[PDB]
Amino acid sequence: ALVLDPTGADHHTEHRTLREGGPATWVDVLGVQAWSVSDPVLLKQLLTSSDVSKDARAHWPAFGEVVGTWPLALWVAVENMFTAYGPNHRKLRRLVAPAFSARRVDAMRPAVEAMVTGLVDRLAELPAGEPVDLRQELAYPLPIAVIGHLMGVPQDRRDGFRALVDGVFDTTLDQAEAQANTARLYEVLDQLIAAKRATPGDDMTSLLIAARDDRLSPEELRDTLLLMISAGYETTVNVIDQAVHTLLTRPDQLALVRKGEVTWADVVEETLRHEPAVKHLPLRYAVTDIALPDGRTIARGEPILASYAAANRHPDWHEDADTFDATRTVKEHLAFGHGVHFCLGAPLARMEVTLALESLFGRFPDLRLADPAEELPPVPSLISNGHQRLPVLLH
Ligand code: HEM
Ligand SMILES: c1ccc(-c2cnc[nH]2)cc1
Repeated sequence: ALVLDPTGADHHTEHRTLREGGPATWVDVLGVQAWSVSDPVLLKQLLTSSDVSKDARAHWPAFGEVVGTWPLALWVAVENMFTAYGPNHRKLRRLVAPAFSARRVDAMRPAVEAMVTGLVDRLAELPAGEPVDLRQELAYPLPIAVIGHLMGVPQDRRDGFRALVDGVFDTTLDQAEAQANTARLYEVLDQLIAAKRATPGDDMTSLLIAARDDRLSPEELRDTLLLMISAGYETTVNVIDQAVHTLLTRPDQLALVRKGEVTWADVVEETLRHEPAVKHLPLRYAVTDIALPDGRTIARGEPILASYAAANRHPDWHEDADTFDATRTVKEHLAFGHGVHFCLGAPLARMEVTLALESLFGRFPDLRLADPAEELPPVPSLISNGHQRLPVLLH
């Protein structure tokens, strides 16, 4: 099996290495072997087939053995829509879906714009001439403010999730370290639940608690909250990171926006295709034997790893796929998945990034990297795709 680098040191080379194996390749993900699939046609078929599942408990025979030794166990051990199959998935997703409907996201625009303006205004107060780490001053705080408002996370409890959600995506942690991070996360989650139970509000956390106190099990409640909070605290940060970094390293693209040839939305869509926030998605399983394009077989019970980043650059899908081009007529990508599990937060994330870009470049037209010659290393993760820091000069 091809061993995927847990430190995510060079994902671009990784894309090529994986695609070198054809539509699918047997790989090793921190000790677990699975079929990495990067052919978008095949991936879309697998993602819409009744023969593929995200329910490890029901469809992965090795689950019982893996759960105690795999550092990424939390990704497949939770009990929420992320690990549900069929009717159970429809049920667990429908409970949260309402908060992310088209009408709801549109209704949140004013609040999100205000949050964006506040963070950008703050940047404007920073000492002129001194470098600013945009990842820490804008990319990270915006998604947190949005999810906090939507989920109803008390202000005094927001910082507590930061290091823990980071741990969820830290694929360099060993089993013991991952287990400790997970325990700490459930602890702050239980505390949040207790606080919201005592003082409910007009938010999703309160609605979920209400559903559990009515069905919804104790595990489904905390695990659904874990999913929603983690999704809001990480991932979007990387899209903002990548979009800004691209515009600062590819001036022609920013000029296209200023000329009115492409929109901020177009830039976000190309960023999602070219440098998606989630490179690989653990994990799926074959409910029955599945034939691969080369005659090989994904045996019943074997894992399937959706390799979205590599797939978004597949040469039969997009021409000159490795080049960032916001003018592309065909903008489809798999950054949010495909099918019933399609990212529930997609519309909100898209709005967050488009608004952030507009406000940021609108306020600082001379924004630029603090040091273009400085190499910005990637976040140490096989899953998350972002820079450890994004040093810029506002004026
Ligand atoms: C507003 C912030 C976000 C929220 C609340 C959110 C929420 C969710 C939820 C609830 C799911 C599970 C859906 C299901 O299994 O039915 C999900 C899945 C997913 N999300 Fe997000 N998400 C957010 C941002 C993002 C971003 C920025 C990306 C990457 C550009 C992303 C990528 C994905 C992917 C790849 C999946 C899995 C698709 C699959 O099942 O293969 N999400 N998200
Ligand atoms: C665990 C599983 C999924 C997620 C996620 C979904 N969308 C963004 N992050 C975060 C933690």
